[PDB]
Parts: sequence; structure tokens; C-alpha cells
Amino acid sequence: EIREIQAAAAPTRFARGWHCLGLLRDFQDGKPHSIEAFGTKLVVFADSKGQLNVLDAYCRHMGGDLSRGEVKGDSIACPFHDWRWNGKGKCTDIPYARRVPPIAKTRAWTTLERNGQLYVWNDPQGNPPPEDVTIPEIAGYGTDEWTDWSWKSLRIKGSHCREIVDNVVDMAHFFYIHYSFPRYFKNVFEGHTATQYMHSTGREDVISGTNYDDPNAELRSEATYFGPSYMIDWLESDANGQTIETILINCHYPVSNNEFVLQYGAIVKKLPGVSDEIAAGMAEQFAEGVQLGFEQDVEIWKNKAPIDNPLLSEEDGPVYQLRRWYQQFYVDVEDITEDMTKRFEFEIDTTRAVASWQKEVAENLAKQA
Amino acid sequence: EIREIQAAAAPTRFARGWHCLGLLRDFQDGKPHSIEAFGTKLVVFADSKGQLNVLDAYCRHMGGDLSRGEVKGDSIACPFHDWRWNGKGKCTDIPYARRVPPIAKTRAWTTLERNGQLYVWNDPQGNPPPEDVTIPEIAGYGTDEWTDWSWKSLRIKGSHCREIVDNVVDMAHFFYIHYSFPRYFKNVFEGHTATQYMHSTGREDVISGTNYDDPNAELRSEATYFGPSYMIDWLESDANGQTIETILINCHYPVSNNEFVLQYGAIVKKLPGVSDEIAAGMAEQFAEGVQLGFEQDVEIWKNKAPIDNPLLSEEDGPVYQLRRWYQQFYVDVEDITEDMTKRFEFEIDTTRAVASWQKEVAENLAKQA
Amino acid sequence: EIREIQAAAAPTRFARGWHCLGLLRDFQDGKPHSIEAFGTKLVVFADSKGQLNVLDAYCRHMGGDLSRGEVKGDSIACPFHDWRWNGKGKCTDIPYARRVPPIAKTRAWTTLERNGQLYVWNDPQGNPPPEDVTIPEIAGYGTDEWTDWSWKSLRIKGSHCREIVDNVVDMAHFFYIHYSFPRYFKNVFEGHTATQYMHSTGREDVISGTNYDDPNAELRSEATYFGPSYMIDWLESDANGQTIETILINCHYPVSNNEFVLQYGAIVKKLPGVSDEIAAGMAEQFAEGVQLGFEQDVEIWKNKAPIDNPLLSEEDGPVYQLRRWYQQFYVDVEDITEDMTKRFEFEIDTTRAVASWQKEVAENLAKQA
Ligand SMILES: C[C@]12CCC(=O)C=C1CC[C@@H]1[C@@H]2CC[C@]2(C)C(=O)CC[C@@H]12
Ligand SMILES: C[C@]12CCC(=O)C=C1CC[C@@H]1[C@@H]2CC[C@]2(C)C(=O)CC[C@@H]12
Ligand SMILES: C[C@]12CCC(=O)C=C1CC[C@@H]1[C@@H]2CC[C@]2(C)C(=O)CC[C@@H]12
Ligand code: FES
Ligand code: FES
Ligand code: FES
Ligand SMILES: [Fe+3]
Ligand SMILES: [Fe+3]
Ligand SMILES: [Fe+3]
Repeated sequence: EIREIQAAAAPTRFARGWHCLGLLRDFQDGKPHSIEAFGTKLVVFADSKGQLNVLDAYCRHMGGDLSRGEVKGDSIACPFHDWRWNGKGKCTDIPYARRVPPIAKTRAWTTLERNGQLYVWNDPQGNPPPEDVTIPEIAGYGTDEWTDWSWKSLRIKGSHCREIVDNVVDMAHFFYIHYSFPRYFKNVFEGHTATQYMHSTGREDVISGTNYDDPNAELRSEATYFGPSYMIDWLESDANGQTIETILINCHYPVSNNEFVLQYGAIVKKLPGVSDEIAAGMAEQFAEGVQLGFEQDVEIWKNKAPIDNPLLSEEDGPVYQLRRWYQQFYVDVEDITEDMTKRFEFEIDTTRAVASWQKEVAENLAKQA
Repeated sequence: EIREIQAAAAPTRFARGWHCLGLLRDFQDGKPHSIEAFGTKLVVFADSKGQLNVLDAYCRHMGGDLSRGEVKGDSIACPFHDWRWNGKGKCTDIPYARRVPPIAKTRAWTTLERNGQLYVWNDPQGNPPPEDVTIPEIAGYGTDEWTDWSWKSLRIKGSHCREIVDNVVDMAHFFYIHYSFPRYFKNVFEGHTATQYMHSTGREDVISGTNYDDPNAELRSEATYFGPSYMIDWLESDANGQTIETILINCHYPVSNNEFVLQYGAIVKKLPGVSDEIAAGMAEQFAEGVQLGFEQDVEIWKNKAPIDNPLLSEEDGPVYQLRRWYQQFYVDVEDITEDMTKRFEFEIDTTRAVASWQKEVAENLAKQA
Repeated sequence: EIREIQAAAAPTRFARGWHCLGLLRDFQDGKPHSIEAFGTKLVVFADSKGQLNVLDAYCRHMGGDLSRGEVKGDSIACPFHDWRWNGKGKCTDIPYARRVPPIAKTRAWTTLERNGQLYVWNDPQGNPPPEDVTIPEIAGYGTDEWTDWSWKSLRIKGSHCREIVDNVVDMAHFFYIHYSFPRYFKNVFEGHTATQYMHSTGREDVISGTNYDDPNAELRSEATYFGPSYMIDWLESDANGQTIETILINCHYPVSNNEFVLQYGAIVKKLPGVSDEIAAGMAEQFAEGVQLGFEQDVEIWKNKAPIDNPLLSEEDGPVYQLRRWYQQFYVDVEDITEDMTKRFEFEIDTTRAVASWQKEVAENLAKQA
């Protein structure tokens, strides 16, 4: 009769897939950069041609942190004894010795530079990514007609990253936590992707930058995880008689199985006749509206319990199917089963919820008399 | 020849019994309140009639912290998706859905409202409290002739709560740590209670509010634990020719097996002809004198080792019998043995100690010339 | 092909040997002093004749921290109930009782007062130190012709103390981390000692107090660990036509197997015709130059990985032989093998490294045009 919460320990294994480490522009300063991810530490640095390299951060000589070193030429120089390591992981020079042991080779991670971002491939099995597991090129990025990224990040301590992934099915929380108003909500999972289609409006009683200065903006969203960690969200807003195109990133990487970094950011297509500056300000506003919602999630996650047996209502999204899909990335590729990857679609009938949320928004308006 | 300290790991099991969570007045503000106890988290809230309810804090939908929610009607509303939970643990409404799953029932803890306090019943076996395991009604509380509580609390990190319980037999430390002067000291353990009878005086060399502005006040104390965690101490002071009646609470709850909350507080009987205000100031002073002693204990506990094999002198209280009594609350009721619960009495002959403490207080007086 | 880092968990066992706890002058204030070492806590205090005593800090009565007590006579008085413990570990008085249980005896550690320092003997097997395992008397210490110690300390969190010991063979890091310029480098390990002989010069491009105000000072160093934790370094500098004699301590004690205290300090022989004050200022300057290098090591250690399989170059010192020697102190004396203790000598041919470091220092000079 009393329902109890069940929760297994978070896996120690990290998701197999592409993970965005951040913006190319932040990494292309010619300095080394430290990334604590997947239970270890990595070093990111640009070579003299500007290509980004990602190595295990721990120097194979005496364990020094390469990310606290310095770039010299096309090699990263260790701060402890200045050995030089290139983008292939090869030690290219021990500056105080004649020869280099041939076995001096560390791990260079597989990278992708795309969409103004740096992605790395994680796989505990150690295989390269298949050609068909990739990150889509966002068509508009880098054209004159779109802004650069307004980009933000948040460090979440005390939660496993499944907590963020669960949101792809959580229609109700976009009302309570993101202060939007969902009207249509549909999920489709298939292969290594998970998609949410939503149509929402702003709420009258709460003001958010995501509405682009129209409290009743309709927003059409197609949001897809391409693998375990990286979502692209294509949005179109009808705000004050205009149609605005926004592309929002929602992504993360695990620091450990109890800590992750959440990065999110927006580009906006320049409306006819608006300057670069005005468009950049629309991107920034949209990103700040997203921030508000994510900071609320952070408070939810900070205080909540993990739960493997959530009790779902009739108006809930397909959490269990999402989780079964997500599990593919935590088993060897050989152990993947059809029920993880088979096409699964579910649409929530929102008519109940909309009735209720309208009453709520209305009597929160009456709340001025 | 070298004596070594032995100490088993602190139990993971929490004491079976009534635990005071705090003052009703603090909980009856219509807001939810978070309590981290017994290795979990609880939510306390008043319904619309003012009755207090205590539930598991973790929402059975998706794990949300109910204690960061809001009270609506007679239900607590989860901050994540606003499901409503009543005092019986029943989900009364999913505001955006037509129906509620019948299996939506969480744990409502058994409570007691008494003595201006809220108590909850803990039992890992999951049974209700027997009729004869209860908290005494303090006769004077809530009458015109007694004050309300002057109440204080302290959070102790890095100790198991047995450390506070041990004090019920520790005559000597009331001199060194509490700066009183014990003259008579007797213990009686029986059933689920443990009692200390003491007569003490203030020390000349040290000034304390517990002496009510008479450095030589005699104090008669009857102090009893009613179960594992909650002590009521009935005190009568003869200070400046008056007889003052005080009732002191000393209680705690375990946060984890290495952290606990200590709450203590006093009511004073109004002397003939004194105002409510004057009496409240006597309660506050008494509570501040107790605080001094407890803050010293905190320093003792912060730095000490746990010890299962204490080496006792002739003037020590019956630590081992106290601990055997205390063990009853950490075994199933079926496994309780007669030697835990049998009447056991021991009186310390204080004549040695008094001689010594007088010399000490005297030569600390001479300490002005 | 990819080389991986291997690292076993740090031992839980602590090194057998003499460990310096600090300066006698700091301990001879008549107050008790707390030392967290070897996974436990110790109390240091002077008796009424000024002799230092070291006991287990945890009182055998009820676990009180003796190091937060007070010295009375030749005994330390516990802060909880004022029992008195002498330098032999014997309880000498329970001030409020007639008798003391004969079995009231705690652990007095074996100490040495020498070189203005206090050393204690650690051995998990519980044996006394053999006559031939000792700390050398530094001839000059306490004579008119030498200063007292300029002494410094650093607390290192998140590293095992093997990290500091490894430096005895690490020629290259004296250039990159200590900003000296090694010209000759030789190790000899034998018995319970490990020695580094080095000749170095200052670097032009970097200024350090260790050069005594001559940027090209030659320095001759004989540095020896006498057991696992304590190194004496005899130095002679030829700076601005003078010959300066310095003796530098480099030592530590383990707090836990992941935290240690590093203490280091210098005495200087008074040059003909210089005052005590001028000599003390040379000691202080030398100590501050050492500090600079050690603070850099702290940054190296803070960020590095532990590594049991370091990959060594032709110009590396004999790390593996050093570690095998060091292992003697973590096995029972009976289990020591000849390969740990046999004489082993290795000299690095520095000619390669010197060429390279000169180029580097030179083009860092050109770095002003
Ligand atoms: C990116 C996102 C979060 C996590 C997730 O899993 C799916 C989505 C898609 C909808 C986005 C939302 C973030 C907040 C957005 C911008 C709104 O305020 C309305 C639409 C909504
Ligand atoms: C409440 C208490 C503490 C813990 C315990 O176990 C038993 C007692 C009873 C005596 C109280 C004492 C607290 C300090 C008091 C008020 C004094 O200063 C003299 C009498 C003494
Ligand atoms: C004490 C020490 C550190 C750890 C070790 O293992 C061996 C030595 C001996 C050489 C000392 C060095 C400390 C820094 C010194 C003073 C210099 O700047 C040049 C010589 C060098
Ligand atoms: S640890 Fe990297 S060069 Fe030595
Ligand atoms: S987690 Fe409580 S309503 Fe969803
Ligand atoms: S604990 Fe040291 S005297 Fe009681
Ligand atoms: Fe969210
Ligand atoms: Fe106490
Ligand atoms: Fe060093």
C-alpha cells in the first residue's frame, strides 16, 4: 500500500557517444584548457594551424597535468619537465634528452569541430565512431543570416546526467518550471536519437525572454538528442506578427557519475532589415529566458531523490521508454536490444492539462485586484 | 599493558522511538518545512485546520522535494509538477490530469502534538507505537502560571547521538563542562526510561544563568529519557531565598549516524507577583546558561574519539549499564533481553569529588590576589 | 601502443621511521599541542623540567582530546574530566577519586630531541628503534657560529608522501620547478638512506634567494634521507667571491595516506665578521628561495596523477630503484629484501640537458629586446 522509491546506484560506466566540450572560439586562444570529464581529465589545445587537439591530461612521464602546461608549436608542453606531446598523442621532444622512447605515446581523443563547437567521442570499448553516429551540421551556422552563439553553462553537483535527459518527455514541467504553456506534445525515439515535438505559448502571468517580447508568442519546437548527450532544438516563434527562427543547443558532459556540466546556447536568424547587433540581442535574450528555466531545474535536481520506479499519470510522457532508449549508450554495442532502438512514438493528449493551466494562469491574473 | 581504544562502527540502524522535531509554533506558519532525519528527508506542514502532517519528503511521481513545495488546502503541493499529497500520504489531485492512480500513496509518519512540540515515531520495523511508549504531558505547559518555551538548537557533525545520551551518567562533567557542582548523583534505568537524579550548587568561581543570579543556588534535578532521544528535566532552584520551578527539555534527532540535531529549551513557573515578561526572562536566562554547557560539550565531541571500552573510575556513573539499556532501541522488539530493561540503580558516593572540587574552586578564588 | 597510467591505491600502512614533528622552541611554551599524524592524533607537551612528551591524544577514560587540555605539573590534564597523564603514559591522578585503576596506561611515543627539533618514532610493528636507525647530530647547530632555524611548513592535501620522496632523483625538475641549473647529479641508496649529490648554478633569467644575491652562484649539495621522511641537505655556495655554508632540512609527516605536512628550514654559518642579525637574514632569504620551489611543487602535486609505471628518459634519475629502497619502510623488518637495501649508485650525464637549458635561458634573456 505505501509506495516506496527504488533507485539503483548510478552507473560507473559513462555514455558512449559524442559530447560537446564547448565553443571553438573559447578553445582557440592558443592556451591549454582543462576538462574534467568521464571520470578523468583532458587537455584541449590548438596547434599552430589552429586545429584543436584533445589528449588525456596526465603526462605519461611522471603524471603531470598537461592542461597546466603551455603550447609550443604543435605540441603541448608539460609543466613538470616540459616534455612535448602532439595531437596524435606522440611525444615529440624531451627537451633535455637526445632521444625519445618510441613507446612514449598517450591517448589522443577523437574530435569533431562543427557548428562552432568542439565535440569528443567517448567509448569505453575503445572503438571509433561509426560514420552514421554523428552530429548534424546546422545549416545556418556561420552564414551572414544567423548570429553567433549566445552560450551559457552550469555545473550540476549531486545528480547523474539522466536527470537532464528525462526532461525530453516531461511536458508538465515546461509549465511549472519553464513557465511556458504546452499545447501539443509528442515524442519519437529511434536508433540513437530521441525527439520531442512541442507547440507552446508564453504564460500571461509570467514573463520570459523565450517569448521575444510578446507574452502570447506561439512557439513550435523540434528537439532531438543525437546520441546520449547533445540536443539540437529548432524553434520557430510567432511573436508580434513576425516569424523568428532560433536554434537552441541543450547538451552536457559527465564530470563523474554524480556531477555534470550543462551547456546551452542560441543562434537566431537575422530578421529582414535588422542589424547584427539587434539579432545578437535577440539570441542573448532567448538564452537568458532558457537560463531561468534551467536554474529552476537545478533547484529541482539539487533537492530531489533519484527514482527508478516513477509513478506516472495519464498525462505523463513515456519516461520508461526514454530510459530504455537511453540505456543503449551504457551497454556494449553488441548487447544492444531491438527494444532500446525500435521506433517508439507517443503523443500526450494535453486537453485536460490545458484547461487546468488556463484556470491557474487566469486566477493568477485576477491576483492584482 | 598499554590500554587501547576500541570502537565499532556506528550503527546504520536508527533508534526506535519518539523524536521531537521542534516547536509547534515554528511549524504552524502554513509553510512546508524540511527535516533531514533518520537518513532521509521529511516534510512537515499544517493543513487548513492547523493540524501538523509529516510525510516522506520525496514525491513518488519523479522524486521531487515536497518540502520545497507549497501548502494548498490540506495537501502539500510538489514543486516539480504540483501533485498534491495529504496528511494520510494520499495523492489527492494531479492538477493537469483527470484521474489519480489509486496506488499513489506515500508514507505519512505517526505524529504527536504535545507540550508545544511535534514528535514523530521512528521504527525500522514499521510498527505503530505501543500505547505505553509515549511522551508525558508536562502539567504546567500551556497554563497561565508557566511561560512558553525559550528554545535553542545546535547541529552536531561528526558524532553519533550516543555521545549526548552518555551524559545522563556523567557526574564529573557537570563540574568541568557545565560549571555546576554536583553533591548527590543517582541513576535509575528501567523499561524504556533512563533517569538521573542530581543535587548541585553553582560554583563561586564561575557564573552561569542556570543559577538564577545566586552564585550558590542549590538545584534539585530529576532528568529522564522517555525512550532513546527525548529527556524532560524537572528542576527546582533555591536562589536568593526563593523556590524556582523550571522544566528543561534535552532532546535530539539523528540526521545520519554521524550527525544529529540537539534541541533544548526551558519553561519557568511564574513566581507569585511576577509578570509574564519577567518570567520569560528567567526562562531565557536559564536556557542561555544551558547553552554555555552544551557549547562546551560540542567542543568535547568535536575533538574526541568514540570509545566502546571506556576505562571507569570509582567515581564514574554506570556507562556500561546505560549503554546496554540504550541498545534496546537498536534491536528488534523481539530481540530485547531482560538485562537491557531490568531495573538498575546506582548512586555515586560524591564525598571524594566534592572535597577536591572545593579545593579547586577555592584556589581559583584566591586567584585574584 | 597507447601507453596507460597504472597506479595502485596508496598504502594504508605508514612508514616505519623517525619523523620530525617540528621545532622544540614551538613546543616548549608549556601548552599542549595537537598533531594529526599516522592516521591518528597525538599530543605534545613539556613537563615542568621542559622535557617534551608525546602521547596518543585520545584519553582512555571517555575518549577526550588531551591536546585540548592543559599541562599541570608533569602531566597533561584532559579537558573532559581532568584526568592527568604523564610522559610515560601513566594516569597519575583522577582528581575527584581516591584511587587510579592500575590498568590506566596509554601510549607514550618514543621521542628524540636533537638539532632543535622533535622527532618521534613510528613503527606499526611496535618495536623500538634500533640504535643504528637515528638522526645525525648536525655539528654546527646550537654553536655561536651558526644561526637558529628559519623554518617553514606547508600542508599538502590529496597526495601520498612518496610524491616528495621521488624528488631526490628528479634532476630536471630543479631546473623547471626550482629555477636552479643542475650541472652534476648523482644518487646513492644504501641501507636506510638515500642520497642526492648535485652541483647547480642559479639561472640568469630567474632570480631566487637560494643564490644569495649572486645570479650565477655555484652550489654544491649533499642531500640525504635518514629513513623514510627526514632529509638533511648540506650546502656550500660560492656567491660574490664568498663561500657560504647552509644546512637545509626537508622533511615531512603523513597525516593520512592522502595528506602530509612538509616542513623545511635553514641554518647558515655566520661569515667572518657578520652579525647574528645579518646571518639570520641570509637563512631567511635561503628559506624563502626554497619556499618558492616547494610552492611550485605543491601546484604540480595538486593537479598530477599518481603513477606507478612512469616512463623514463635517458636523462631521468633512478625512480624505480628509489621506490624499491623506499618500500623497505612499508614492509615488516623481517620481509626486507637485499634489493631494497643494497648499495645502488647512478649518475646522470647532464651534458645534453645543460646544452638545452643554456639555449633556453639565453633566448629567455634575448626576451627583453
Ligand atoms: C530545450 C528544451 C529543454 C530540454 C529538453 O529535453 C527539450 C527542450 C525542447 C523545448 C525547449 C526546452 C527548453 C525551454 C524551452 C525553450 C521553452 O521555454 C519552450 C520550449 C523549450
Ligand atoms: C539536562 C542535563 C544535561 C544532559 C543530561 O543527560 C542530564 C541533565 C540533567 C541535569 C542538567 C543537565 C544540563 C545542565 C544542567 C541544567 C545544570 O547546569 C545543572 C543540572 C543540569
Ligand atoms: C632539498 C632539495 C629538495 C628535495 C630533494 O629531494 C633534494 C634536495 C637537494 C637539493 C636542494 C633541494 C631544494 C631546492 C634546492 C636548495 C635548490 O634550489 C638547489 C639545490 C636544491
Ligand atoms: S611529468 Fe610531464 S614532463 Fe615529466
Ligand atoms: S515529482 Fe512531485 S509532482 Fe512530479
Ligand atoms: S575523557 Fe579524559 S578525563 Fe574523561
Ligand atoms: Fe527543464
Ligand atoms: Fe554535557
Ligand atoms: Fe621539488
